[PDB]
Amino acid sequence: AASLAPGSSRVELFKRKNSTVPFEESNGTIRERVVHSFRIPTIVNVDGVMVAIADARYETSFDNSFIETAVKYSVDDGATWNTQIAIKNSRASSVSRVMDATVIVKGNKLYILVGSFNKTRNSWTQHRDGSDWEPLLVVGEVTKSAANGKTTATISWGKPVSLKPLFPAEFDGILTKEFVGGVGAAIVASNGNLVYPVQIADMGGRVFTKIMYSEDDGNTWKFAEGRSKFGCSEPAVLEWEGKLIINNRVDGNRRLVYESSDMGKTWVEALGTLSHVWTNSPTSNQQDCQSSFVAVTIEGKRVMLFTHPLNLKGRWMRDRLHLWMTDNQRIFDVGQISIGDENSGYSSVLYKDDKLYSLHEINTNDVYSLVFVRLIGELQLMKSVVRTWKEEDNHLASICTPVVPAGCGAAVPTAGLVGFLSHSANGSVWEDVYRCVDANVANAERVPNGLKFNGVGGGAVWPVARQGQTRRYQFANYRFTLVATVTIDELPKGTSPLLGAGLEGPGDAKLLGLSYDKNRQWRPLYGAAPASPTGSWELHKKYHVVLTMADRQGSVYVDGQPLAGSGNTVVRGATLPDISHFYIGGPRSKGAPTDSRVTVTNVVLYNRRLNSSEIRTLFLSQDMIGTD
Ligand SMILES: CC(=O)N[C@H]1[C@H]([C@H](O)[C@H](O)CO)OC(C(=O)O)=C[C@@H]1O
Repeated sequence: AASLAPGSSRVELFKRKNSTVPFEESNGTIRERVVHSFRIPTIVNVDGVMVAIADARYETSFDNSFIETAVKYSVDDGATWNTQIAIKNSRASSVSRVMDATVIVKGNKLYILVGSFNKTRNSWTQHRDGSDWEPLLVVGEVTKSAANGKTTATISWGKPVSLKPLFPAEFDGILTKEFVGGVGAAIVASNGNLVYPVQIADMGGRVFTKIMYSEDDGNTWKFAEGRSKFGCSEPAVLEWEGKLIINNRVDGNRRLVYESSDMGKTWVEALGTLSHVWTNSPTSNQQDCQSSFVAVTIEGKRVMLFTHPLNLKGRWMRDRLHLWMTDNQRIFDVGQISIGDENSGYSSVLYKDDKLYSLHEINTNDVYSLVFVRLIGELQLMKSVVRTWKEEDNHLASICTPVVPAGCGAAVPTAGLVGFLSHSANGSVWEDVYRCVDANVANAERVPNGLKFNGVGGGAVWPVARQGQTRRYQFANYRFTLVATVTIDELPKGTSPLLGAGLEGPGDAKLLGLSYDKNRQWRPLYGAAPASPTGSWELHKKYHVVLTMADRQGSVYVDGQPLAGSGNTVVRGATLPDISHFYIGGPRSKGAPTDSRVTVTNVVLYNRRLNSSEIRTLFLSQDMIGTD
């Protein structure tokens, strides 16, 4: 869906220059005051109560203006709401502000962390020092009760506490200036820790992120030792399989994602999963945007939800907010949750009592509202995809493979299984059994579990960099295993392509691949080295092919055994390769008029290098995995 889905709907919950908030004058007096713009949305669930948190930018939408933290809460899933000012600014000047809320929910408590400023008119990373700033922590307590039938709630907000005295003056050399939460919903780890991802500006104005956590419900806080590269900001964190996953805003480049198994002490870039998948615009050289990043359980499966604008317009327009869902292997684009080509921006997502919602910005002429969205259609699609994933994984995991010489052998490998091209194919499309990334086809005829190629450019292109803006197979530049069953149907004139990974760039370069020749020999291709012939094959005979790439090394297996040359380095230097696509057969839209006469079935893709036992299992069970 290229627009908020059929069945879904929204209301303008925080309405620009319309909705009022109970502004408290210096004398305790209270007056309902109109607010120019509502920005920086977060929506969470506290003990069955929806709490929507936001910047109330009273006079203008500008960052350096008079702002307070507004809250709207509901006990009836959005039928009705009450409004509060949860956090007052210092009132030091006409630009005093409390802003950019980051929120953790634990039990009936809300922990809110905001940046507080008194009088500066320029941007926080460019301040001369931290004198105008304070990081404020505020705790809110939700209390329920019920009239005759009807439930009601109140939220009591405490006095802000400055965490500035807890901020180190330096980090491993780095002289600190200010810090603020990463924006949005953060978490309680499974060990009960309060975990805030934060963004830190150093004196020279560099930005980087770290984890600030509490083991005692907010009494004390610690800054973990690890950090992101410089240039990361507005970090969002979630917990996945015993690790923190930190998803960073990165202005002017692709988004960096890190993992930490030790509560932030050590960070490692998520090169084999999520790092660099998402970005700020088609060309990636634009201002980035905040993203929500939340772990949920759908149809019994744990998954991650990620939101971000395509920003086809560029700069801060932030049009076309999308929602993605991933289980750390497959990444599914649920679609566009904003409407048409409206400008959106910062966002929040929440799964509560089996219903999906979003609170996000809409922007016309830099006057901003927050819409509260019921993601009905989206959730239906999501549930269907999750069921597809569980069902195929369980099916493959349940196959009885041959016992090997030492009831069944080891399971058909499913951990790290990203995509699968098998039986379903139609027109110019070879369908991903996992419903995320299809392959594009030309000059093919359907056969059981795959395709037979015949004609110029006969073959399939499984896009990698060619996915474009969002690169869901970006992991392959770091490591992959590509598997397939093949037959060579006709002898080639000289050398013809069968399977591999192509590289972006001039020429027709390959990272790793396999070709075959007129002498009936294999020609494995290892990076840029001369592809010399080895071995022997026979026309028509089915062969199992596996390509593995990890640690910048490449191996090619036929029938479970490595071909000569395997284990060689395929890429040099430290710059990640830039794979354009995986080719199957001899696809082309130009260049040599390649016509590889081969039939390929059951092409499997993993985001790791499979071990030798796993490879043999696949070789032994190849007539068992097809979708039929
Ligand atoms: C404290 C502050 O300025 N926060 C603002 C943030 C920041 O300025 C930028 O990340 C440069 O560091 O930008 C944006 C934004 O719509 O992109 C909204 C935040 O309110």
